[PDB]
Amino acid sequence: KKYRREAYHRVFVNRSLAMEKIKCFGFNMDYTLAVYKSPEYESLGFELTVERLVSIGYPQELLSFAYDSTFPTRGLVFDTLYGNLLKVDAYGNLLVCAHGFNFIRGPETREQYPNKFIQRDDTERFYILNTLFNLPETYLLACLVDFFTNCPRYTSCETGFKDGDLFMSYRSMFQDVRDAVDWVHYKGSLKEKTVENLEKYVVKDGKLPLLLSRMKEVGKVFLATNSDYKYTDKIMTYLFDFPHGPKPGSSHRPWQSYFDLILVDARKPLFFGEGTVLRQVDTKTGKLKIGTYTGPLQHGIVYSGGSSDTICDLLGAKGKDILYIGDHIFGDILKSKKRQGWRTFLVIPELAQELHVWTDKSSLFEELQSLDIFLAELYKHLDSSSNERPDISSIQRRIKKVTHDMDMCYGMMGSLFRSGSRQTLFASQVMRYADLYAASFINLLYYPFSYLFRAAHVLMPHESTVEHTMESPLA
Amino acid sequence: KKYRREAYHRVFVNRSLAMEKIKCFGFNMDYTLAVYKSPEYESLGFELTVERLVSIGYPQELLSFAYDSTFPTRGLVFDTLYGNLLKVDAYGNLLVCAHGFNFIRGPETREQYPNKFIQRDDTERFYILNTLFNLPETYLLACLVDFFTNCPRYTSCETGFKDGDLFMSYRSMFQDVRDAVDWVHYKGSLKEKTVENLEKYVVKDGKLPLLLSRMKEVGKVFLATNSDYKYTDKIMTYLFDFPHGPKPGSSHRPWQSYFDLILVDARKPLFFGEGTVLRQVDTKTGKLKIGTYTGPLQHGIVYSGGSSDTICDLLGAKGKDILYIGDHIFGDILKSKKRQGWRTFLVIPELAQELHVWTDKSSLFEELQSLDIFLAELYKHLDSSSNERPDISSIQRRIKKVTHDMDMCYGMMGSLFRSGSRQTLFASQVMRYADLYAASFINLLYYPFSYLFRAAHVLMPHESTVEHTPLATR
Amino acid sequence: KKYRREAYHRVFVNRSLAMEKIKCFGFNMDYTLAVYKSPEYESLGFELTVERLVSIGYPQELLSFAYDSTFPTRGLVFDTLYGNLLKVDAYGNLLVCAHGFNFIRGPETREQYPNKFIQRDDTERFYILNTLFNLPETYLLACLVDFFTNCPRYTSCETGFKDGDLFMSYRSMFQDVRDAVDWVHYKGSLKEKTVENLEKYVVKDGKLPLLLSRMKEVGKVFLATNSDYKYTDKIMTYLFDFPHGPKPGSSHRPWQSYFDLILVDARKPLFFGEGTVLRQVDTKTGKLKIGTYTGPLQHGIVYSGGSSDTICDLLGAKGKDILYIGDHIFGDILKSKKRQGWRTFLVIPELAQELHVWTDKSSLFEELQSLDIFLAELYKHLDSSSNERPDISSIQRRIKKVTHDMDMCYGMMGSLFRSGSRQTLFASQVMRYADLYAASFINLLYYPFSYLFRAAHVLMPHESTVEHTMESPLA
Amino acid sequence: KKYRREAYHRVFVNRSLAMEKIKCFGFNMDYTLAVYKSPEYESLGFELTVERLVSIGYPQELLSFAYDSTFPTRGLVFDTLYGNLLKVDAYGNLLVCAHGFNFIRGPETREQYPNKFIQRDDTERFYILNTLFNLPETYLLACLVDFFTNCPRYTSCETGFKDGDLFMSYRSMFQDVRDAVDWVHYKGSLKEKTVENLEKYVVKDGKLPLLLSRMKEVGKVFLATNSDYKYTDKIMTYLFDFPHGPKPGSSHRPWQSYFDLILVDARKPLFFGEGTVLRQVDTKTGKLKIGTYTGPLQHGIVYSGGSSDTICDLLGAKGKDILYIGDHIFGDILKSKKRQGWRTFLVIPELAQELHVWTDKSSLFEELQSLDIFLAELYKHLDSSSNERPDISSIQRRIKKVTHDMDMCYGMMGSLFRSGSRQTLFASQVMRYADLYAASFINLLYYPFSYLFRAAHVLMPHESTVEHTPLATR
Ligand SMILES: [Mg+2]
Ligand SMILES: [Mg+2]
Ligand SMILES: [Mg+2]
Ligand SMILES: [Mg+2]
Repeated sequence: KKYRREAYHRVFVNRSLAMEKIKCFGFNMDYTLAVYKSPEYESLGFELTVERLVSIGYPQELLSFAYDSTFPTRGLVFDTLYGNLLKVDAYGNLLVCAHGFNFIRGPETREQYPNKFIQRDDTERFYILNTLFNLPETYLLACLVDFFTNCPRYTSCETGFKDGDLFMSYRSMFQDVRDAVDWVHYKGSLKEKTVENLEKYVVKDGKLPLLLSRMKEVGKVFLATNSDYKYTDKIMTYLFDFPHGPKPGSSHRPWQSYFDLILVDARKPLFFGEGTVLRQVDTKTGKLKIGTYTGPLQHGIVYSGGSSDTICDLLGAKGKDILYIGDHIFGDILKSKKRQGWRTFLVIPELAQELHVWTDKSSLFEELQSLDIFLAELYKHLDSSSNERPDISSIQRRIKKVTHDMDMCYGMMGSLFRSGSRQTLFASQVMRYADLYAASFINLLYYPFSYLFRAAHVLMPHESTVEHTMESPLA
Repeated sequence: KKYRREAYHRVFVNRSLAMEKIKCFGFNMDYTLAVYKSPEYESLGFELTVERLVSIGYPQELLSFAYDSTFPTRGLVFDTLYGNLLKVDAYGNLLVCAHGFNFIRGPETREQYPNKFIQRDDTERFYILNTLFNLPETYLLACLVDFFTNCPRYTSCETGFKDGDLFMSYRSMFQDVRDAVDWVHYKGSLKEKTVENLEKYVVKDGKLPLLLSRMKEVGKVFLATNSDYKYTDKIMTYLFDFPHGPKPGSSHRPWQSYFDLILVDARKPLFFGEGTVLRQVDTKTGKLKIGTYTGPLQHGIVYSGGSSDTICDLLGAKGKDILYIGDHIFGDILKSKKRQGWRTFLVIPELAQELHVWTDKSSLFEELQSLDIFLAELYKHLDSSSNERPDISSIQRRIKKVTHDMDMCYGMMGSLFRSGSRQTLFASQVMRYADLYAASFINLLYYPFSYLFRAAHVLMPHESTVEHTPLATR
Repeated sequence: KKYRREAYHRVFVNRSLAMEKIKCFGFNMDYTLAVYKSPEYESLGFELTVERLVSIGYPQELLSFAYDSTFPTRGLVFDTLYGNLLKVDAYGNLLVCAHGFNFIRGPETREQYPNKFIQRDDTERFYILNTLFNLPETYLLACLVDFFTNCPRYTSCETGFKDGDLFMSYRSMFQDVRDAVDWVHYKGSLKEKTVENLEKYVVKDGKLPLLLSRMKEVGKVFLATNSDYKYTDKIMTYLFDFPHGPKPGSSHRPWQSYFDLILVDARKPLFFGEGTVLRQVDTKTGKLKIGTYTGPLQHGIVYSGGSSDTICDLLGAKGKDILYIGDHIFGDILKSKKRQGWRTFLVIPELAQELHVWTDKSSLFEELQSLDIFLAELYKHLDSSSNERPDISSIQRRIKKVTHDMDMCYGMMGSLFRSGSRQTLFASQVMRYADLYAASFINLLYYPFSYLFRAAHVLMPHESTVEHTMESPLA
Repeated sequence: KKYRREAYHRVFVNRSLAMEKIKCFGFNMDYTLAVYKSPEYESLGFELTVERLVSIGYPQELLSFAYDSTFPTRGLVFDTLYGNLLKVDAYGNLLVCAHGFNFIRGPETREQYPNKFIQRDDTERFYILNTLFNLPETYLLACLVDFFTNCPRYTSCETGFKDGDLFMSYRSMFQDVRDAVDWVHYKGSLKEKTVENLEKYVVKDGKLPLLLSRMKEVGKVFLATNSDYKYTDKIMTYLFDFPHGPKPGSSHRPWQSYFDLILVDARKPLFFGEGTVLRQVDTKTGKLKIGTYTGPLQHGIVYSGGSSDTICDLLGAKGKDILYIGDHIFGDILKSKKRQGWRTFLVIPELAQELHVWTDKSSLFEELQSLDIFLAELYKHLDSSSNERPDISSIQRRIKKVTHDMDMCYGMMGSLFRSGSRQTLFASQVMRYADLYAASFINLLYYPFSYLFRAAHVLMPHESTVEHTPLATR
């Protein structure tokens, strides 16, 4: 039995990585350093989207919607043609299909998805609700479908609803939701009401300055956020407001002092390709300077826009010397660039409450391995030369009821990573994108900066189920 | 603790499937029912390929190439620009790079692959050697690159070789190979020289009729082959040449009696699309009837062309009622069609010899496992508080040396499924396409037709490494 | 001698077009139906951009800039690396190169453009000021380069200016201008001050309702603008405010009655590809309805967003039955679409004042054809067997001075279509994009709707200079 | 009213150029100094190409193809997907579409080209037959398409032809043609069979030495050829075989005496890039010296490889001081390099025979011109006020019939420069690349080296159709 950190502190390794060769730690801000509290933050976002939808003309019944965190799972696929929330596997196959709040079973899925299959490439048809900000709109969409479906004033249709002489399609409707969320995030009052009560909305943890401290003793540390500087200063100042610096008794110091480079208005994902013009920010006003200091790496400066390359020049680093910590899954379309890629630490908040299910619901996992063992015993001496057709309909039904019992410990749309046997599309892009992942980057605090992160083998069927311990010539 | 059949007998399960709901069993012919022997069939293909390249104008020194089955591994990617054979992962990442027979260590790869990544979505540059018929040209490609790179009279360049004034691009060369193979399969003598010594080139097992007789007992059985009839009828005849039928003591019967439906000239994968026009075959002349028997089905008939939907109408079955046994992996583009798709049994010959390494080298698997444990012990009481660098350099080189030895027990280009901690593009295409897999379809013989095939869970780093026993919690 | 309409009324034909086969006339609004008066509109745009640049920190001397229409020619290329306005030919060759207000001659161009050549594909380096709205920023850029170049406070550099410890590059500076223009057009007060005094800014012509009238007697007529509906209603109402309808004595009627389809918020050029969702507009509020009427072509409706295809369905038309009148040159990247392309009428306002030069400055054209004739006479009997090297330096100098005398009748950056011998890049895309062109679409008023628009041959050197009236076997 | 030389003697001017500033004259060899005779050299190439395709495996009926110089026109685009030869305009637009020898009228083109447009920026689909060496395969391509489409034993498809079971894509076929040509030029017998009857295949004119002797008098003259030396030295020798030197009565002298610099094996267009390594050639053995004479220049030397910049250093001249005479059009990608580029003289053989139509068919040009006038008269007093449809249908069909007759005076695929009111992709590539053009470089003989070459204005619809005599004015 090999030693492993306690489960809640671990950094999970998809591809091996020698920490010693890391010269730079980069940081996302939103949902990486600034972990927005849950359900509270989603409920805020949700409410501001409903109100904005009502002001543009939506029916007042929407004001009755209250966000329910137990419904959405991140990563779902909205089908703007059929108004369905879909949980797909890595290869496009349906796992969960719910219309509004109505969960469709296998046989009925074949009416609209005759081969239980969607074409995820059809960017026109489907929208992947991949991001922690997409959480409220995921519930909102089910709500609106559930509402209009059950409200007498409207007639339900394959692709939407009839409202007298009018027709709101699930696709027209989805765009309203999408635009409203954009409006809430940009011209709206989300960042306003967030800053006006940070205790309510943003987690504060005092190990965060400690961790960034030791990072800077052994490497360079930078920040590259998409939010403007006025919003960053407010959120970063609160994350560092303690009556002491990194360790207690020591003097507090500004948050800018924990970074060798600070960049705002990055404009990710375009940041990683050509970029934008590299600007510098007057920190007094939070407004761009007209000129821009170009030269060596001196501090006090806050850069705006730019590109991933620009960061690499200023820090004096090759790509693979940069570990980049964040909450987003940047597509494999930037990996193509002949530039050296950044290493990756992906933050997946869900991980915490799912590692809980995994350790506290062990009774259900055991009941599954029992029926599985028992089922293999009923066939132990059966082959193609066997008449016998055992009765396994009730034990097949029990396996059906216990995985669903297990599926529901995660939420109404199940685990983020799997549904029963199959891995979800989301876990597929986690494995493709992320060298390292965990629930918070703060888990880096429990590993020496000399650590060797040796990845685990993702075993194939013939690899997990046969141990290392005359043949037909067809083999 | 649970029961599993002998490792070499097992059908391995990717997605679950209940056999009692299987009503039709369909069969590929080449490399499925007719397992071609190895290395002999590769060598014959390789030698007819080289003859053809020499017939076209290539230097005589090629006649001295002989196949070496220990080099090639299925699934490699030839970079026509820089003339390399690559082993890529599922997401485009270089695992192994060899120019000719010269293996390129990580640092060097950064010259041509600065980011150790290829856009496998670039068919004008890369050609994925996916098929069992691609092993010879995988090696032939490496032979030629090594030859033209070490032959005194040719000069090496980034993208090909100078023959004096004249310049041959690895891409131009690859087309010559790629067409020479096409020629050997389609216009040359391969199919001909195979029939004339079938006992050298084709495996024969009496378990095959036995297994197909028990299928016809509980369902309909069909054959959907890309080969023509003159060839199919020769190869199948041999496969059924025993002085007895299915069980021993029993009168032998014709191979055609084992299939409720026989279709040749399928033009798969166009078969699964619009297809071609359904044609009936004159069993005698080995050629086409002017008409076709549409409507109902009756035995004695041999179809040509058609589509996968034609088979579903004639067999009277829905898509998921069909289990299709074969050796090719048809991409995800044929699933999209609003038809109900077939359940799949993929045949992976390599599996037999790869299941030997996994069991007969349990000494390297256990050495690596001990090295990992010892590594965990050296960092047990370390965190970001401590700033000590334990010396892992000895441990590390030993790891890299044992996994390369484990890698070489598979062959010169590693295991068909993985290279180290990383899965190949092949393995990922296998788990995308295949419901069930095994070294031969014959393994179905060891299972009842009432069997419940329950998928193996493909665990994640945070599921395989943790027991069931506020910046994160939000 | 063939008959031709008087020069100011003509529609110029690049590719032949049978008007009889046109079932639909489509319309741009901004700078097509709403011709913004010049210099007045450019001066407005220019002033609002300067003020916005000053509020973000530009030096107050800018408030002294006054727009001068005699400087810019549409279609120039800004080089964000060297801060130069460039007038290029179809193939990338320099014609005019001015830095600020300083016009560089041949030999000095080879310092920065050693082969008198730019790579127009380098979208990062160069910006093509192709559009009638880009006019103010074209002068503004020369101004800012001229300013900072000559102001003691700044030091001039190859790629910008030093301002103490700072460095404003011509590329950083260009982005400020570009963003400011965007700001003026969108969140700014351009559309506000335009609507608040339409007599000042938008031409009113009473033949415009007459022309749209006869169009609708013989075909369907539609409008597809990028401006929102509140702005369209204001501009279209003024264009149609006369105390009478199409012909005088007749009753005035609304502008919406001149159209079979009205579409706003098109989002060209994306309009011509996949598009956006097709919405419908509540004309009372100028705000989108929640649902959208789908069905046959009934009137009173005003559609929003959509796609070129959507228009084709509703009008019942194939692509080549649609003549589309506008002021923009849509790239050849939408021509690719397997969709049938629209026919094109390109509006080029400049055409009016340039056809003026062509007819009023005939004395200069004649002086050129004289020196040209005279020059060919000095060589009449000269061949490779000739010692004689005539003296043509003063007549070469006169040709240099008269084309420049001619070049300047167009403006400080010369004609829009040519500079001396060479055609400009702009005329190249005019010929590629436009089936028909003229100074206003209103010239359609002088052609019957049965007219055959037979295009003119663009003659090659060996075609214009040899008439229809023993050889070396090398030919 | 102004003076112009005889139409067949003229250098035509695209951009202006003053000859007295020309210090170096450079020469291409094949199709420039060595004008290959027509149709004979096309036929020889065509026949060796077909022999090679039959040697490889193509049906014997090909041996009955014979070249027809009246079909092909340079600049056509072969669509490998649908097997068509296309004549496109400058912006990608179909002017003429022929499948085999079947010409496709507008309406039919809309099946395969719904928008009568091709993305010529798609080299995997289209191949632009730009060069004088491409005429044979232009016709060969059409021959094969027509053959396989009308041969009883082959079946036609959208994208190729079935040979029974086996399927050949027009794209696969095109590679066979394209390489068979490559073979004939590079490994076969073309260069060989040309030397053995030079008086059949290569034009000879005594004006050539005369013209090159007057260049060496007022500037430096060099030769930069892609051919090797054994070939260049054979072809040039013949070009200078007269019982006298430049003027008559004067001692003949060697061809090498006419060039201050001779460079073979140029590998143009890589020549204009980084290039290859500069090599000296042993004049005797026809092979390479182990060294190279770097530094200064002296006569007697023959260079190999190098780059365009090497020539500028050795000749001691800047780019715009060089006028480069040749028959190829090197794309806009070589101009971008921050070097000073060469002034260009493009040689367009076709020009001679096309300047005959323009002058000897002045009857159709005048009929069309009258039809246009009459058309203008029928709409003179019409505006959008009048709603009368005059009958133009008679006039219109006559126009379409006379321009097709004017089109056919050029050949079966129209004029090399235009089709009707529209310029070809060829013409636009000519006015992009070429400073001066003419049917042969020989025409320079008819001009002083002090001459001012003044560009012809390429007028626009609003410049050619209007004399110098408020919705628009803003
Ligand atoms: Mg984020
Ligand atoms: Mg097969
Ligand atoms: Mg406009
Ligand atoms: Mg040549």
